[PDB]
Amino acid sequence: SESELKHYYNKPILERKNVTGFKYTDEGKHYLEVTVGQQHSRITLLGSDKDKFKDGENSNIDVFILREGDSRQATNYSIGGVTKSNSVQYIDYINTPILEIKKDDVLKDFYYISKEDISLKELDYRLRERAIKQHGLYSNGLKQGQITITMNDGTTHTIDLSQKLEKERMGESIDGTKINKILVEMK
Repeated sequence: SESELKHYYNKPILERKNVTGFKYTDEGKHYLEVTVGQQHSRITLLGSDKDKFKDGENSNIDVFILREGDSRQATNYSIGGVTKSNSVQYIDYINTPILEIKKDDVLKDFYYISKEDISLKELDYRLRERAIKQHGLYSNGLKQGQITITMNDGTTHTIDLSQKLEKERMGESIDGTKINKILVEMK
């Protein structure tokens, strides 16, 4: 649905880097607790992201939190969006791949990478944020389309815009230094 999709991607984001999270298991479910400042949060680990991190304390990790439900409880319940912070300190962006936004009618620009390890959850969200804010995505019936992220080795990561990023993928991450270009087509 247009409004239910525009609603989801208009939700605020809690993004913090260089934090510490505690991983554990509860009933076959794997979680990662993260408490930054006063906001307490529990991240759900699925498919991929669950094995990437070890049980117990995990230091030097970055977090991209988005509350799934609409319930107004204090704690944040998010899925995926956990990556490893950069191995070194960069004072500038690491990579600035080309970003095309075709409402097919093309607009040139770049996507600014500040992370070695970036989760699909972040890209998916940040790209659609831009599409909605400035190109009327999920407004006036404009709901179809596809995101194509091309790497230096030629592999591509495709994300259908007619639906929310499938959960099992929110935990995946890609080498932010190898991203060649990003294409956002709406139709």
